[PDB]
Amino acid sequence: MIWKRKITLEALNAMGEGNMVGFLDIRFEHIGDDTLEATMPVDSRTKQPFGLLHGGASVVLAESIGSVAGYLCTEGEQKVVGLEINANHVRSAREGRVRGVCKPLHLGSRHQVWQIEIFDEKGRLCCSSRLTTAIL
Amino acid sequence: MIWKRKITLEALNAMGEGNMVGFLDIRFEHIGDDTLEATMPVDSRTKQPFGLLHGGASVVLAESIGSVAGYLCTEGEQKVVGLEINANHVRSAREGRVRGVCKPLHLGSRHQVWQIEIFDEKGRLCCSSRLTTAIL
Ligand SMILES: CC(C)(COP(=O)(O)OP(=O)(O)OC[C@H]1O[C@@H](n2cnc3c(N)ncnc32)[C@H](O)[C@@H]1OP(=O)(O)O)[C@@H](O)C(=O)NCCC(=O)NCCSCC(=O)c1ccccc1
Ligand SMILES: CC(C)(COP(=O)(O)OP(=O)(O)OC[C@H]1O[C@@H](n2cnc3c(N)ncnc32)[C@H](O)[C@@H]1OP(=O)(O)O)[C@@H](O)C(=O)NCCC(=O)NCCSCC(=O)c1ccccc1
Repeated sequence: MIWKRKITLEALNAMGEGNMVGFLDIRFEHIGDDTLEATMPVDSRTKQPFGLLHGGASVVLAESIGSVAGYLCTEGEQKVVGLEINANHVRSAREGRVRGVCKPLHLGSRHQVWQIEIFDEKGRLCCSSRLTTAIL
Repeated sequence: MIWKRKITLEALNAMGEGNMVGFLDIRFEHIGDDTLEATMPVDSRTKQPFGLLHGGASVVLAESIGSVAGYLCTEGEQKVVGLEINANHVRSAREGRVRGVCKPLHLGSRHQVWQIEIFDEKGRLCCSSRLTTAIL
């Protein structure tokens, strides 16, 4: 396992309460040995004015999963913040929930790089994102 | 002026009602002859679990301002969608509202590139973002 912190899904989902993660109903659904996965609804809270998933909402999902995964790969009072993030919106979404899957590209002593792919309910890729974190 | 559509600030702000823009109290505040500006609160809707503005929330603001400016530089039934986005989180925001200022880097026939800088209430740069759009 890449993780250094041991956390439960329930405890992970409690982290979002009362901040942006909870307000968008981002739910962590699986902690793998080297992956982290969360879903997010496509509705009035996450759509742009023309009925599509907001490109920024996909990025909120990516930065949420990658930063939390980043945090879980540190120990003690180390913190992890997003330093640079980028994304390509390859397909639009309109309804249902999208699913983000995050895996590590680099786990360094001072920086990390995460890949997050976001899929719709038919399993089609909608967003491909890379997040670089700084360990403080 | 770079705009091809004539829209009022009130009409711009009406676009966000019932979607993510309205949900987050993103408010368009100024249309320049070649800049667009909007603000966004740093609060429970936009913070990450450790009290900072969520890096994804900055990107929601950037993609919101950039995509609308992009749309205003097209005409009739032309649509504008975000294609690629990247952002540098150079300083944390913690309170008040942040202000995004959007300027064109490239305005093309089938694509645009927008620069959006996001400042805190003390005028310090917190996020610097670039959005690439596709015109459909
Ligand atoms: C350091 C990065 C960026 C972040 O991860 P991180 O968490 O921060 O650090 P890591 O723990 O993962 O350890 C990584 C390595 O860094 C070293 N080190 C760490 N801290 C220090 C330190 N305080 N002091 C000294 N060394 C330090 C380690 O010893 C380790 O070394 P090694 O590899 O020999 O075992 C890491 O991802 C990286 O090296 N990316 C490749 C960058 C690249 O090749 N870019 C392209 C080329 S440069 C641009 C260009 O083209 C150019 C053109 C013209 C002119 C000029 C330039
Ligand atoms: C500290 C960074 C990363 C590097 O700084 P740098 O390269 O050296 O550049 P500067 O020298 O200009 O420093 C600038 C200011 O930072 C201060 N400072 C320096 N070191 C520390 C420190 N150890 N502690 C505290 N402050 C420190 C400096 O003193 C200076 O302050 P000042 O001038 O007033 O005295 C800086 O770029 C930054 O904070 N970016 C924002 C990251 C961000 O908010 N991402 C989004 C949120 S996290 C992801 C997320 O959404 C998420 C979601 C779900 C779950 C979890 C998460």
